[PDB]
Amino acid sequence: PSCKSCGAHFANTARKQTCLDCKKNFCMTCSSQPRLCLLCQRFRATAFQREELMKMKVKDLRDYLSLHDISTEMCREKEELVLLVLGQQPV
Ligand SMILES: [Zn+2]
Ligand SMILES: [Zn+2]
Repeated sequence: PSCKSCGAHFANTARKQTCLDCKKNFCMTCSSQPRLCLLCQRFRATAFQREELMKMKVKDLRDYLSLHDISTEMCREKEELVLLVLGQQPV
């Protein structure tokens, strides 16, 4: 077991933080506040508004989708990444 973000291990595996959104494990320093990792927290803040998502860095959109186990290998334009983020939004 290691942190999905920084790759580090835990001094006590029982203290690893599981993100409620992507469900991966993270450091306390790699998560915040509904315990969420920093990226999932950042995306929730956008309220999943297309315009706000479009302003996000390509790497963040790609990484966020990867954390949610969604492939972006067939995407050629940034808008496709945004559409995938919108598609997996919880309702
Ligand atoms: Zn997460
Ligand atoms: Zn970490």
